[PDB]
Amino acid sequence: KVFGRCELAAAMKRHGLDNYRGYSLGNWVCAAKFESNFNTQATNRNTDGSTDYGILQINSRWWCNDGRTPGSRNLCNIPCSALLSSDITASVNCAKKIVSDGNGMNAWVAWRNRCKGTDVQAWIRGCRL
Ligand SMILES: [Cl-]
Ligand SMILES: [Cl-]
Ligand SMILES: [Cl-]
Ligand code: NA
Repeated sequence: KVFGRCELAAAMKRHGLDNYRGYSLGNWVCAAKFESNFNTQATNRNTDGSTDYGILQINSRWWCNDGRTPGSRNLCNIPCSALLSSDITASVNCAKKIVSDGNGMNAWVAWRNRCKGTDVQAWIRGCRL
């Protein structure tokens, strides 16, 4: 599923991401835009052999099991394929564990390089929330 901007904002707010660990909703929408272009089915392979999955590009070396990343830790206790669903619940629940890990949203390289320090409220402007 490819979300619309406001549709994704509303879904993330319903799943408790707005101001989660102090990160306003615009931060999460911005991260999803540049990680996946709002596409729940996005996958990308990393140089170390791990793969990133879903709307927030969660990595198989630490967070989910894809059966082909040796020595991976599966900290969200899910198959990585569950992160590609049109239902974003699994991605949101795992993202909450990632952002609580000590480094905040800096875990998402696209957020650090393209969202951090910008006017992220622009990403929810006009939305009925
Ligand atoms: Cl915001
Ligand atoms: Cl990740
Ligand atoms: Cl933080
Ligand atoms: Na893993």
